[PDB]
Amino acid sequence: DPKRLYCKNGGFFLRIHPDGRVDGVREKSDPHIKLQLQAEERGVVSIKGVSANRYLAMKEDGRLLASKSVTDECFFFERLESNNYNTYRSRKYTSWYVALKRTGQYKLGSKTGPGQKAILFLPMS
Repeated sequence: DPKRLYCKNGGFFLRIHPDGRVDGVREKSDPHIKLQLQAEERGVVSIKGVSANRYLAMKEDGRLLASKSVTDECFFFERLESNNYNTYRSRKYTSWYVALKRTGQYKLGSKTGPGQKAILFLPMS
């Protein structure tokens, strides 16, 4: 089924716009927060925005944006942490994580790290 990824840092839902922008929103009815998390290899997933029809990707400078095609920058290690929230770490840039600030804007991948509340998400139906 699709899922919404709820971030612990503020209570936002990750949102993928049709033009490629990524941000967060608290509205549970927004259509742009319904995502498809597919398994690629074990422990590795790609994240697609259903309406937008685009794939979340992290770039070499930490930016988050969603592309129409699937490239190496679109896969993330999915881990269930001991506190039962999930984290999504880039497979290409292995120290960076998907994350949202408490203002609803995304947090650059270079400023992220374990221990932060910005990288923790809870996938919901």
